[PDB]
Amino acid sequence: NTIHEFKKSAKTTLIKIDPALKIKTKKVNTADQCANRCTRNKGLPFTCKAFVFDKARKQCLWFPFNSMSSGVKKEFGHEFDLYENKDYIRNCIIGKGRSYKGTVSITKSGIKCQPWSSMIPHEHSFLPSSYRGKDLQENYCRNPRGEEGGPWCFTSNPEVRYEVCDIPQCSEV
Amino acid sequence: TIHEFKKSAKTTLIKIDPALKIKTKKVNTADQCANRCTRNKGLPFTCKAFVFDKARKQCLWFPFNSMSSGVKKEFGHEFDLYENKDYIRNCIIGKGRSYKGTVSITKSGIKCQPWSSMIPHEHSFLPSSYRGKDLQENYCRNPRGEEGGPWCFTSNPEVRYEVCDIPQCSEVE
Ligand SMILES: O=C(O)CCc1ccco1
Repeated sequence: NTIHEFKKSAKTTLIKIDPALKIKTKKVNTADQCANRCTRNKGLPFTCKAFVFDKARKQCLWFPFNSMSSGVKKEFGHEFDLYENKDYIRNCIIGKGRSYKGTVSITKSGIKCQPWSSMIPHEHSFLPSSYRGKDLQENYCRNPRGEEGGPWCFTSNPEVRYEVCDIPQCSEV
Repeated sequence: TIHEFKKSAKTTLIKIDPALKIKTKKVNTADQCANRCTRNKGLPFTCKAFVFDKARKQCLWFPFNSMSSGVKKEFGHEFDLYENKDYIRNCIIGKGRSYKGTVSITKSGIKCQPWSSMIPHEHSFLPSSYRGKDLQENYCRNPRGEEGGPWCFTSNPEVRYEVCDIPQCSEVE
């Protein structure tokens, strides 16, 4: 059961635009069945980088791309959940990491991040809707304004309003 | 939980920067170390790796891994090193000579052949004669810095070798 290993985006699927890209679909019972086949890469003529579970049609859609891939777009739908394989979500930062989309959710001193959608412990104005494109989802370390410190978060410790996270540069020699 | 880590048998790490934090505890199994590291509970830092001492049954949790500056990889028969995948660079620089991630699937979705195995394909890419290149398990690797990036011998007898589909670090925003 490998589903908990993916980054989940609720109410989202992906569409191709460029009809050149390949997909694979199958009717199943549950979303974990999609996860298992993606993780194992069993019976897919490509590298599985993401999948969608359609809760209304009971279908897996397996993709050789993710939401960051050229020539693919997100589409809204209540019936869809998107699961992106973390092996294909860049886990290091470029520059100040304005574009960081990874799932690290703990600060440098080991404090669990507060969710962006929460005002507890800390009241703030970094609402997800105010920062579209910046993926202020769950409690992930982010740098929505591109400040010099790198990705950071409001902290779950009431005594520490915010702290930077410890995410490595992709390349610094 | 332990499967969100890359395992290196008979290996531990030693810090040469005395300021770097460490935490240890007597435990029962390596699984219990993985748990605490993943949940990051009671650790005053970001857990990036841990070692399990099988002789003393002790966890050693680290805010660093084998790619961090200020730490050394050392042989020890009683140690196993477990590195958190969120902190092993999952994109390619240049031709991917330094790629150490755990992707083991080719571009066309074929499971890689283990480097130590000679079935179905016979080869001279022996681990011992390629020290430093991390030719362990069936991971996509680029030991000679060849054009297409990391690749592997394939588990399909009709495809000797194929590149994998590991993105360049420059591919995305
Ligand atoms: O404390 C706040 O609401 C500002 C958030 C922040 C922390 C670091 C840079 O900006």
